[PDB]
Amino acid sequence: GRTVVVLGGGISGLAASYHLSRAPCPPKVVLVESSERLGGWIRSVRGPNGAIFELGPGGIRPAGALGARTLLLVSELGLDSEVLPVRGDHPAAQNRFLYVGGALHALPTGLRPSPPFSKPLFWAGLRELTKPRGKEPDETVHSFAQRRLGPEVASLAMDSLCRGVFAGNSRELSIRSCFPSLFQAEQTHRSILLGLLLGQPDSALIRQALAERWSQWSLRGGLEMLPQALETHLTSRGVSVLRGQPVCGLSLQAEGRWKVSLRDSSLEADHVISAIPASVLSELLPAEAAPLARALSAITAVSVAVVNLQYQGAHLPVQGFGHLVPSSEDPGVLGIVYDSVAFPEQDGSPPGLRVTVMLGGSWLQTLEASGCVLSQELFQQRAQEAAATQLGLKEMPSHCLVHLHKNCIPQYTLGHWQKLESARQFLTAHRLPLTLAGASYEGVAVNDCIESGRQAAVSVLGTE
Ligand SMILES: Cc1cc2nc3c(=O)[nH]c(=O)nc-3n(C[C@H](O)[C@H](O)[C@H](O)COP(=O)(O)OP(=O)(O)OC[C@H]3O[C@@H](n4cnc5c(N)ncnc54)[C@H](O)[C@@H]3O)c2cc1C
Ligand SMILES: O=C(O)c1cc(Oc2ccc(C(F)(F)F)cc2Cl)ccc1[N+](=O)[O-]
Repeated sequence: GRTVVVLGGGISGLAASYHLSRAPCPPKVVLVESSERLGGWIRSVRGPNGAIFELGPGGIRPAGALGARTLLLVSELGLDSEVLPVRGDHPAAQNRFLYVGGALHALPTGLRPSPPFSKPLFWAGLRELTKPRGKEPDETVHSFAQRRLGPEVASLAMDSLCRGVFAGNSRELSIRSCFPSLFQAEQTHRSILLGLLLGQPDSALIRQALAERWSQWSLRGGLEMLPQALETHLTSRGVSVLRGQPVCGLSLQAEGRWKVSLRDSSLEADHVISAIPASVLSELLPAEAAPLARALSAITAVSVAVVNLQYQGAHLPVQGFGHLVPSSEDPGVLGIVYDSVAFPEQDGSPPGLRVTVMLGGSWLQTLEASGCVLSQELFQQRAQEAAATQLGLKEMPSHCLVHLHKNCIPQYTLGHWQKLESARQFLTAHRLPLTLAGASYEGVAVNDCIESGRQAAVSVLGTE
């Protein structure tokens, strides 16, 4: 007798529906997805020769309690046979690079001046402990990193790191919202290094991932198998999924029920879990909820072009996960991922070398805001020049895939904590049967989006 609608069929929406429907005494769950497919940015292409090309995340890092919570989900979905781990005894696990000064340079692990840093990194760690503590509520990743680590580390490492995780600009991103652990470390223990030196579910898959030290894992038919398995389960349990059915409007009525408004249809939800972009939810809210909508509309997302390239009979200069490209090296190219190093099983046959070029940054930000045309060709040449320049691959790619993802990665810029705090004070102040979830709020990683989903699910079952 209690209906919960879930908006968005991304991984957050999917996870929420999954936990809701698995409760001992489950409400009626309806999943509402605006596109033809579930899975949101998690999407995979099974090319001609049998190779997988990832269009979003290519694999997932299992480390952390969240890492472990996702491997459990995977066990529960009986996907174990299908898992492709990358084990601690491989280069794809023990090697991330930087393209700096026309060369790839290896980032250290824990073991002498390493290019492109002039001095040993031991020295920055030093002044790190002795350094004061920022007294502001928030701070940009650049400001933070620069202050505690020095100009070199900030301009190269943190700059790249923000690009690799958020496809974003570290002079924009909040250190509080982007690296909450680094931020609490510093705040709590007056020092990043200390807070780290001053510090989990279980199952067979996890024990194995702990033992073999998996640095990441993916699925054999591609990551999309995850949302695929999830959807199969929802549908089994009799959860109701509506594709190609965008939500147009939300509004409350009597008895405090929600009227979800479809194109030419409607649903009454007792509760609503929003797992769609915050900027979208914003446009769906009744003027009753202006101050919340203002908060939501303040959360924006960058775009990303993904270009997959496959080269027949080519080889890389190095073996690693991939490399990052600092903004000072290239505004448009964020990094390249060597998918074959990690997942040779997905190379097809005849097997071919696969890399994935991530395009974005200010290059693409300004093109979006221009009269210019965002052609496939434009992204193709960029990607190819990058592989040719940065990887010495001057062969024509035997295969090529180009995808522009508009507004796909939420940017947690300065003041983000406040936006969240405001949305959350409005919601509770007025006791709205609405829960928030997904990448717009408390993390963009798939691991985060899932926990995001589970927490919204749990909190919704708490209410009844
Ligand atoms: C190329 C790239 C690489 C990435 N790599 C990694 C990585 O490897 N590791 C990692 O952890 N994370 C990675 N991510 C980030 C991560 O994939 C995303 O943050 C996460 O998948 C987003 O999930 P979500 O459910 O929060 O949002 P989304 O996946 O965007 O889902 C939201 C859904 O809501 C739907 N929707 C919108 N409006 C409506 C409406 N009105 N009615 C009904 N439905 C609606 C949309 O169609 C969409 O499907 C990557 C992202 C990108 C794109
Ligand atoms: O660490 C990374 O996240 C890393 C990401 C790379 O590719 C991306 C994947 C995803 C995104 C995303 F999701 F932010 F768009 C950006 C980039 Cl550059 C390439 C290399 C690395 N790395 O550590 O060597």
